[PDB]
Amino acid sequence: MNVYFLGGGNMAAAVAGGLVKQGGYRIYIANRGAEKRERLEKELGVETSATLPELHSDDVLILAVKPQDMEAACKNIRTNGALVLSVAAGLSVGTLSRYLGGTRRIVRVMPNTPGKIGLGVSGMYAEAEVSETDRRIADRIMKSVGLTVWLDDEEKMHGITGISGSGPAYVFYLLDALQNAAIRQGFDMAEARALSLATFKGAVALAEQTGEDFEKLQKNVTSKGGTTHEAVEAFRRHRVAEAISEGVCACVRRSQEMERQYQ
Amino acid sequence: MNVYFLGGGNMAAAVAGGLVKQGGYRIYIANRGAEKRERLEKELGVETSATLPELHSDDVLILAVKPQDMEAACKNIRTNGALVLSVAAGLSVGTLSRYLGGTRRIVRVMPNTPGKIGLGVSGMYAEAEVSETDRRIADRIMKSVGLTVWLDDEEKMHGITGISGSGPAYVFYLLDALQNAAIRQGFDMAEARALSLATFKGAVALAEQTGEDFEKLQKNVTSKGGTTHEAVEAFRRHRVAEAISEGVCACVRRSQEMERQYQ
Ligand SMILES: NC(=O)c1ccc[n+]([C@@H]2O[C@H](COP(=O)([O-])OP(=O)(O)OC[C@H]3O[C@@H](n4cnc5c(N)ncnc54)[C@H](OP(=O)(O)O)[C@@H]3O)[C@@H](O)[C@H]2O)c1
Ligand SMILES: NC(=O)c1ccc[n+]([C@@H]2O[C@H](COP(=O)([O-])OP(=O)(O)OC[C@H]3O[C@@H](n4cnc5c(N)ncnc54)[C@H](OP(=O)(O)O)[C@@H]3O)[C@@H](O)[C@H]2O)c1
Repeated sequence: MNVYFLGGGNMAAAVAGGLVKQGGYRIYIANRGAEKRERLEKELGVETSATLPELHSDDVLILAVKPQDMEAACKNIRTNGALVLSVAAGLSVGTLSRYLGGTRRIVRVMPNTPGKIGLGVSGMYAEAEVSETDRRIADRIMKSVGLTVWLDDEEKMHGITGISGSGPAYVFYLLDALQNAAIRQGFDMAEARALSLATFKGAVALAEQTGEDFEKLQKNVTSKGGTTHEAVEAFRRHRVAEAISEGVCACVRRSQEMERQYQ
Repeated sequence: MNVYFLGGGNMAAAVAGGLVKQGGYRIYIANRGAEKRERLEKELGVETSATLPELHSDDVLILAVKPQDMEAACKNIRTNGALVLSVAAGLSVGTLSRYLGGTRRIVRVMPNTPGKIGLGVSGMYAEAEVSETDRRIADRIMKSVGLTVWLDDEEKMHGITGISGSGPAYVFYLLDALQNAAIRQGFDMAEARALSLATFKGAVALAEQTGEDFEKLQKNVTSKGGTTHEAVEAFRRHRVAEAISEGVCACVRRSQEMERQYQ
């Protein structure tokens, strides 16, 4: 089964690479610039081209261009009833339908950048008119790069952005936060980075393996009048977790704003 | 080579389990309570006992009882010049020396709880009088459970506590913070937990694999006027990273306080 990508950038290359490891797809990437077709061909060994070939109802098309270039990109594309996925932000299924001239055979994806390493999380959404078999085809495609999470309401696609879409940046911010607290305690940049990385990696593996509630895990290791308690009381006083929720709201507000730009 | 543990609790059981996987040590755990000797013997298959046997200069002794019970535990122990490690908090090498009646053959360890799963970080400290070969013996012991970091100054053992010692609790707190922001966005408890876990696990793997600066990684994925930028501007306004450094200071202050209790 053919999987065409419209757009040869990072997300396209993550999912294409994903599909190559999975096996049994024919990958093909339309991308206007030669430079980056050169890379894909050398690294993944996928076919590429400046334009798409004729599509058929038995193909998949993955739309992977930046949102603002999407209407132009889709302008003269004839899907011929192919299954369409899109990974572009802020472009609703109805907007996508318009762009492509009426087809409803569309699944939306909100992936994130650890998918580049097979650790992604992809929010997924399809209207009711989209068959279960098409959902399953889309779902196995996005599972080549990580976790899928299907949503009932297209609106929750903003929640995904707020949590898993932009969340890796929050984690980088918090890694850096801990690295910097380590430098303040007298560690050189090398130790402070290693400390912070290993701290996060090991706490996260513990949470994963136990499946215990995050809060239950925090409390299990915060005896009253002890060192951990002093730190987490400071976190609480400065409303750290709350500010995290505020940041998420500001992110989801802005995703909502941005989406009104094209519908 | 024999490795005796004084204390059969969680840290003792983590490092013993570590040593079993490594291979080639004879593990033996003194622990007064039967109940928990029963576990260790069934799970790890290590010898245990209520008391220690006669020790020799060719043994290792790992001191692993709670700090306040340590002076009593060591009261009638004769190390006979055995290499001693201690994983107890807030008990300096000099204090340990007193406790054991003058020996200087001591390496201090500040481990953390992901060592339970081979993902630990252990701060390490020895006085100058402690030979390189003894440091290396201690260092291979603590490497059975994760990363080691050797320090020049015993004082930095408080910095380790502040960063890697208590840090897993901070990560649980921040996992929960993100989980809660997800619930506020309309996800059920199951999705919110999975979202948050996978977000942290995948960002951390990305940071690890790239080795790129945490801040450089955050900025790489925070285009101006975009969704991520709104969130991280909120984080900055509420001084999240700073409060993290404050929490670390409060933790390290308290570790310092607690250590004055026994010297
Ligand atoms: N980071 C995330 O959370 C994540 C999640 C969800 C969605 N996304 C989405 O991923 C998409 C791209 O992101 P990216 O980081 O991968 O950006 P990118 O590297 O710039 O990829 C976009 C590519 O589209 C190509 N393109 C534009 N018009 C074309 C045309 N009509 N024919 C063939 N190719 C064309 C461009 O290639 P040329 O150089 O030849 O012009 C460009 O390289 C966006 O829609 C974004 O919303 C990212
Ligand atoms: N979480 C961390 O960051 C980490 C890091 C560094 C250090 N530590 C240290 O780890 C040590 C123990 O922590 P834990 O969580 O493992 O506590 P724990 O489960 O209570 O282990 C302590 C054990 O010592 C035993 N014990 C006391 N007196 C004894 C005696 N003299 N003879 C034989 N056994 C005796 C007790 O066994 P009984 O039931 O028989 O009395 C008890 O189970 C502490 O010193 C702490 O400072 C933890």
